[PDB]
Amino acid sequence: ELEKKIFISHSSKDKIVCNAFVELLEDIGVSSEDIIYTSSPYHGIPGDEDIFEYLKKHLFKGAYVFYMLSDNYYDSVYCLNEMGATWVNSNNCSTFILPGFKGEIKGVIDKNKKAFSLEEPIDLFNLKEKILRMYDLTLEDKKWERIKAKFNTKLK
Amino acid sequence: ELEKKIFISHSSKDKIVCNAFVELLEDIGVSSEDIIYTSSPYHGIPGDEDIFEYLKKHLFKGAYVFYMLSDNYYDSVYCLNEMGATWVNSNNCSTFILPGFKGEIKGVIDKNKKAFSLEEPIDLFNLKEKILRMYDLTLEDKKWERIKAKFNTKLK
Amino acid sequence: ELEKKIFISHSSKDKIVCNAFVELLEDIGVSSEDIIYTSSPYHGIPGDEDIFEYLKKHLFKGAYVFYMLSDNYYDSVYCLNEMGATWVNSNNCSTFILPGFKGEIKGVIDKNKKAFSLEEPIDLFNLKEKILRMYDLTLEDKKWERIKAKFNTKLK
Amino acid sequence: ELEKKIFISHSSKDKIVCNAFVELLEDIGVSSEDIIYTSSPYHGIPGDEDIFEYLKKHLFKGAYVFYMLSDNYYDSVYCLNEMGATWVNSNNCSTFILPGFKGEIKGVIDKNKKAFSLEEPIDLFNLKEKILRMYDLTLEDKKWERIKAKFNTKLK
Amino acid sequence: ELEKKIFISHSSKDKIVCNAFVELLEDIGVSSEDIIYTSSPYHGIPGDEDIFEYLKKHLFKGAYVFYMLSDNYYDSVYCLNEMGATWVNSNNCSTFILPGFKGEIKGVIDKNKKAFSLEEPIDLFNLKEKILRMYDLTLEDKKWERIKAKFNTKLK
Amino acid sequence: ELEKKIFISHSSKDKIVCNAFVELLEDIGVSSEDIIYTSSPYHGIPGDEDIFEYLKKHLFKGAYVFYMLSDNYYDSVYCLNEMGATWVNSNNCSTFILPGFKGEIKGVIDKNKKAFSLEEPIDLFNLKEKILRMYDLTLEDKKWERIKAKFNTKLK
Amino acid sequence: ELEKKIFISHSSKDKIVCNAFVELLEDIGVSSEDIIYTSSPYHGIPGDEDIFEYLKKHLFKGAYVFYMLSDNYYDSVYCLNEMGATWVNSNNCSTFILPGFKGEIKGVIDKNKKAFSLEEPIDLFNLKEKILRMYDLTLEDKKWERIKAKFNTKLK
Amino acid sequence: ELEKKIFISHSSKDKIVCNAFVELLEDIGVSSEDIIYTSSPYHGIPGDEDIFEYLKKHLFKGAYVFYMLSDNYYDSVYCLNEMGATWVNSNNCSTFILPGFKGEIKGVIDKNKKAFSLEEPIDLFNLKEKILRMYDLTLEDKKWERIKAKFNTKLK
Amino acid sequence: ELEKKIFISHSSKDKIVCNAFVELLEDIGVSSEDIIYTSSPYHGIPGDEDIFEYLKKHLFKGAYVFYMLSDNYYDSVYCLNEMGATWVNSNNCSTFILPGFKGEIKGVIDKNKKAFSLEEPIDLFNLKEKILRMYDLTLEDKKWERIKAKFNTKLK
Amino acid sequence: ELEKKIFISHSSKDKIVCNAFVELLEDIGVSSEDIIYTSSPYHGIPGDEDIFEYLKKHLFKGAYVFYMLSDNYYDSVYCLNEMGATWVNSNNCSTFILPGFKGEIKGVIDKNKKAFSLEEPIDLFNLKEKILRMYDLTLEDKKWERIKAKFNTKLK
Repeated sequence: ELEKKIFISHSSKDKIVCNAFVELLEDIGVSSEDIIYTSSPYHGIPGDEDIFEYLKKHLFKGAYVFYMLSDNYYDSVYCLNEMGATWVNSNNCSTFILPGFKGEIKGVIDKNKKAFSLEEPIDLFNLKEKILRMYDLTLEDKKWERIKAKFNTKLK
Repeated sequence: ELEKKIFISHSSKDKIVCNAFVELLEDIGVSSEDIIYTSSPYHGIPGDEDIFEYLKKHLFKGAYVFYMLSDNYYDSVYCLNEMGATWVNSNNCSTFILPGFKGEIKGVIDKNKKAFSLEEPIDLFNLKEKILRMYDLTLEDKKWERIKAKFNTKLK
Repeated sequence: ELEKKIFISHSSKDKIVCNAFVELLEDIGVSSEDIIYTSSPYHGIPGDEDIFEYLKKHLFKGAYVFYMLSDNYYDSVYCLNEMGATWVNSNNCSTFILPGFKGEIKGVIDKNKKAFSLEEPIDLFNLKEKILRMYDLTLEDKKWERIKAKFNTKLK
Repeated sequence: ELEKKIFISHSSKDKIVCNAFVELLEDIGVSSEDIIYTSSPYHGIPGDEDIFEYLKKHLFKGAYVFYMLSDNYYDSVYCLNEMGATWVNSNNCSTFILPGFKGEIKGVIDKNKKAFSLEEPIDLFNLKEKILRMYDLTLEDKKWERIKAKFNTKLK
Repeated sequence: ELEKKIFISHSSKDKIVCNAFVELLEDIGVSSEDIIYTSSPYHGIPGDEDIFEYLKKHLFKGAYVFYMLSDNYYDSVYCLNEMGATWVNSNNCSTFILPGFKGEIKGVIDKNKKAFSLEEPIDLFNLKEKILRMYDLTLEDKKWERIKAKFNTKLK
Repeated sequence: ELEKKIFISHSSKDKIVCNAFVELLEDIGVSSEDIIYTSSPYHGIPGDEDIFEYLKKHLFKGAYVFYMLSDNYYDSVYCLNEMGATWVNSNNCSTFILPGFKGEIKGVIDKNKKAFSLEEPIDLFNLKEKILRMYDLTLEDKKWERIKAKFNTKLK
Repeated sequence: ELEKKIFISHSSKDKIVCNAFVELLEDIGVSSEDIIYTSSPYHGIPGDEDIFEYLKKHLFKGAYVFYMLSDNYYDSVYCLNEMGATWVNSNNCSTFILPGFKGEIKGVIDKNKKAFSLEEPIDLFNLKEKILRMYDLTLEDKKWERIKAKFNTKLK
Repeated sequence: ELEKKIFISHSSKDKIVCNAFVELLEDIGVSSEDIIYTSSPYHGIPGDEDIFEYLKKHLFKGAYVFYMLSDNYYDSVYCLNEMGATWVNSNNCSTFILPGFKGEIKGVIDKNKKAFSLEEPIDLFNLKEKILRMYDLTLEDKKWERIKAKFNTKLK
Repeated sequence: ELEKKIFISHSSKDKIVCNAFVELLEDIGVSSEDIIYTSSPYHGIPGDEDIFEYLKKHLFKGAYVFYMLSDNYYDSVYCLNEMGATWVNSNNCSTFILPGFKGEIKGVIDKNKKAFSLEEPIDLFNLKEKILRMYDLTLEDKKWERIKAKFNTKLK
Repeated sequence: ELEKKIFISHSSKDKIVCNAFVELLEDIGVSSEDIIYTSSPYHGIPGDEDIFEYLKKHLFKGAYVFYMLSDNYYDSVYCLNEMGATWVNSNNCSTFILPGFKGEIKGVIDKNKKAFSLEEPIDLFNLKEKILRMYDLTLEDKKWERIKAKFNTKLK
């Protein structure tokens, strides 16, 4: 049912990079309602709602999970619980290596899967093509340079 | 399907105590084929079978999970992934406190549930009654004293 | 009986923010005879009445309670007694984090329920939508900007 | 329904005095299945049950609450929520000043009700007479001296 | 011809506020191919083109003009030349008082036409309604409370 | 006549352990007036009474005797005279090996009769069954796990 | 009458090996109430009973006697009187060489009868088959390997 | 074509353990013309033949590989080349941890596939059942005990 | 005649940036023969050839001249002479601000012509489009994301 | 199927020299979509693909393989597995001795096949001629001098 959503599994200590990533996803043309990002007031959890039950519903109905791996991802319990919850159900997933992560991919995640980096223009081009293939969208060159500049200046 | 099995989540650094615990169950009348303790040659994963897929089959089919909580259950990625896998599926659960766990319950595990201790005679009596109610068995007092003595000497 | 009334639980040291909040509630179109705010001469306890008997009569009848959670709310015996009363009675409840509060939600109040903030414009929009849905009201954009500006000026 | 049961409200930092008090309660002739002392393995919450739901049901049903007033009863949130819970429901109550407490009775508890001390023999005689009258029991003098000696030895 | 293209007359020392204003114009839904903001690489003069003939053609063709007046708009020969060209050609005009400008509207621009302030929620609401009516657009409140927050954060 | 009484022969140097033993009986359901223990103020000899005539009369009438055998029972004259009186009168008797005794059962006591240990849980279960069958009593497990814990902690 | 009961003749010094052998007998499926192992509390002599009269009655009624021949068996009187009592009555008997016994069989037990050593897998298989034939039981291979490993670990 | 053979990858420094393992395989009923153990004159490379072309043909045509993993297995280049050759060809394979190998699996062989240890009787029972199911053979319990004794003597 | 040939006018103290620029031009698909960059052994002046006459033969016949403007370009005597030689003949021209040039354009170069900066992705996109328009070439994205990366890594 | 592709086996510690060699391969005329160099983002494994199955398919389909033999090529397990895969599959092979390697050619690759050096002009000429004959290309000396200088500078 919810296969079209994008559950961005992350840590709260990676706020800025994940914010920039979500903003780029919006810029390419992803509807702002399809990103279940629980660290932004505009995609977070509705008020007067159960947090964990709200997450469980989305994970159970099937959501494209995004592991934004980093050191803090493996230092937080809830992130590993989410990894297990998406492993057992066999939800569509994808790994994203945040800058500065030189560690080992532990846990029950598929360790023999190629991860997406976010460090050089070719990486961003590959990610853009991935998203456009996923949601069947279209983007033009001038816009792509503008978005790339925005993302790069956000990280800096 | 596999609602009558027991999945003893644990850390391999707590091999001794858990061992005794599982043995206790077999004394009360739990068939040795129900426990899926994966740190004993007689209950572990059969040879030439994928480990993680084998565990996932049982967790997905609805094994009655036991959380053998301790300072090591929160310092192992696979145990937290197991916690997450049981959380999102709504598997029947039950907490257990290993001796010396003077700490806080974290993660998505129900923090307001009542845990079972394994220190005093009343604790073991309550656990025995729990298991007897679960599997619909009967026991005699003399057997119970023998089993309790065995368990206590094993822990020491 | 008193299901449609609002019992604004608060600490007397947060008078200004609660005054602005209740004034905004009235502005949106909530009749001033429903709000029960015992730090204002116009909603407080009538004269020649028993304070605690009046408050208990209102709570026991099912007043929709709002928790003005802040640092002074958890340093006031009477406020915690109101929290316990509404907890046991199972009254409809809603949490509101006053500006500047970054603590932990202790007590028997549901800790996994999402709280309403009062900092960004989106929080006030969500609060306005909640109130309009609750009381079946309507509002116009111009009035909304005027009310928001009034609230911001009051807090400033 | 639960008028006869005794709900011993207390703080977890007053375990020794409350243990002596509850043991004396049992000695006088009160069956241990009525006391709902929560810091005792033989009176606490059954395993696999919700803590707060259990306590809330017991209070809502009309348990005869006892206040163990001390310097820690007014430095513990949950105790004050219990106070408010028993205040709003109008449950039968009774104050008990633990030894060493010389403070002021705050909160919504009746401040003009006479409290029970636990220091001198006349206080224990009055408490014993209260319990015997409440539960319609009988006692003999020799047993009373033995119980008093046991209590005083426990406190020392 | 170029009647639907916004020409943004401004000084080069007020580039931050004009950048925020143009970004808001784009957010409401104004195509980036219309705004002519010669202090931005994505809206400025194409390379290998005459700087002044380009603006001369754009003004002569009838571009809607926005006067971003401030203390620098009256200290720049080129800005006053654009004002004169707009006055002589009788192009559609709209005034805009940048924050901090509390002076007289000199020159040949209509001193009786009402200006558009940008320093309060009602002003931004009026500007948004003006633009939506101008280009026959549509906007939703949930997006508006985010766009306004973006603008305020930029100006702050 | 006094067959229903119990005469606990012992040595004062074993005051502690013997004490606990007597209390255990009192918990099982033994009337406190049927235990003639001459080292506790509540069972000892009355005042203004001959110390030795009391014991002589009680032994003559046929009190059941429990030999608390230890290294001090064989280093105290009076204990040996009590053993001789029991032997000559042929009163019902039972041996009890206190923790620590590893010597030989000397004297005129029947050396072939099996003793009663008080070390392991099975020994306490056998003692409980003996007392229950002797005095025609009844007990419940939930209270036995508490009585045994009391005994063990007192001896500890 | 008691021909279905086992009587394990042995010396108290050879305790560990006999304990392991009795446990092996119990796991094979022999009721724990048939083995008469006086060095174990769970099969020993009931309290307040004549030791020698009890053993004499059990041997007179009839019982298989397993001679745990060893060096200490021929250095203890009571073992030799047990052997003589078995011989005179024509009780069914079996021999069981304990590890390390490289001496000569003496006394009145048939010196030509074949004994049951226990120091290799084949001996344990033969013993298991003998016991199964005796009591008409059934065993499975996996359980047999588990029991063999347990016994070997205990002897080690 | 040669899928019924058993290619036994190993290192020449593990001659004794692999010799015992191959002898056990033959004893269970595996024809000596199937095993291709290189370090034995009765299963080695026939004379006047290319050393490597023979193994190349056997691996290419299909052969059940037996990774006899150990420390010396990861210091021999040829062993790693055989590992790669069987990996790319998709050859049926199994893993066997030799005694004393405390390391971790590396290379391109499934690290999540369960292996067959050879330490305890249950491991040998599992291996025996595996082989019997593989080649559709039969065995007798006494024969199995003799074979296990021989293997243990060889390994000792 | 030589209108196709490019004539990169520069200063020898801007060697690195001009080298990177020429390499980018070559990568896009400009024949290495066309560029008349004189600071490279591969495009410079042949041997045994007059320098100034060789440059004049190209400037006179017509050649797209690129002005790599910088502080050093206005600090040399030959660069200004090339500027005048291309001004008098009216050869096709193009300006290029090398990074760090914050000065004012002087001389007889058209000072109202928009110049190509090289700092940000949009500038390089515009340059690429200009060159593709010039020489009628085609370039794919995956190649551009690599050529651009080469350029920035060289300039860094 | 993949006879016209190049697979470049190497260690990850010799990435600089292999990068220079691959750049030279592209310079000579080899299309960039034929070199499979997994240490470069532009030739590596596409994202969201199995790392090992991709190389397995490429090798199984018959990719021309170059062995970047060196000291680090014999300390890597994966390289020795690719060597075995090529040996068993009989893929076309070519050796390349990286600078500084003065050891023995072990493994299962032809030790009597002459290798290719990369340290003197004649070696690079031979490599260039080999590649040109392989792919049926053409090159000019004026370009060859620049390519050789580039390679030498890169290695320097």
